[PDB]
Amino acid sequence: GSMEDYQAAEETAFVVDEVSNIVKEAIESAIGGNAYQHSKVNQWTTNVVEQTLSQLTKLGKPFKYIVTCVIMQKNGAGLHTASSCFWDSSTDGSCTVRWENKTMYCIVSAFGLSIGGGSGQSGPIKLGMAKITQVDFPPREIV
Amino acid sequence: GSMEDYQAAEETAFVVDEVSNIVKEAIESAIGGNAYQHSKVNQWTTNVVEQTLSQLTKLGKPFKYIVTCVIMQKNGAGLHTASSCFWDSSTDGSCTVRWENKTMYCIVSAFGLSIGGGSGQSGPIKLGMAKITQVDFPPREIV
Repeated sequence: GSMEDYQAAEETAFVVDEVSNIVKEAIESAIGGNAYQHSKVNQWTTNVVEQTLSQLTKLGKPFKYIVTCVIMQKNGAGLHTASSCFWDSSTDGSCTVRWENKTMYCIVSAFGLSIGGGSGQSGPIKLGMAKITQVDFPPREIV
Repeated sequence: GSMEDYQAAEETAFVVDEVSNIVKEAIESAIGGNAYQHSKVNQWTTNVVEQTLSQLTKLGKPFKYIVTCVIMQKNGAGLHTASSCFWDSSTDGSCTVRWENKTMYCIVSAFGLSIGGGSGQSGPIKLGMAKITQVDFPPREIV
């Protein structure tokens, strides 16, 4: 088809290295330098991404974003998650943020599916392949 | 843009009601009518979707499909999962498959992001909105 009739601007396209910082500046803004807390990270990773993931979509281009987040407990309660996702850097848009606590684990992951050619990053490019991403936190082992 | 210069065929486009059956015909093919088992469902939901999700992608159109699967245990081990996905039927492509066992839980979910106009389903259309989808299987309650 005649996609060549139009184009897209690389100056309005976002980058993974930017999105990976938008989450920190938004979390630390929500914290405001308050007292050191553990279970607060659970309400922060949810409350932040709630507006932040919406905001960074606007700092980039309009496309299908998604996120998934997994709140485990080191107290004794974990499971087998299997994620048929793929890592991409120059190929496509993907990002992720990992915030561990004293006895809790709060890990959020993001996939920004973009086919419009939004590229031009400052960092080096890396050729390779991607495969299935399983994630299992075993709370114990077999005796 | 000049997208109107080309088109897409609705006769090659898949439907959610079809994909929702491709999983059963593939699972029961892998079972072959063998002895009744519990932990087998875990190897079946993984092994099937491994080739089946690849196959139904070919029975439809070439696009970015993803799946996520969450294997819990009713023995005492569950967690807080939070999925910023959305349900769609006529708007976009989404499907999901739920296989519970005696003491185990095996739930797989799928998102088939398709903007090419692949529609024309046999079932009725339903207008509405979609929101954030949390998944929490509490193994106990607070005393």
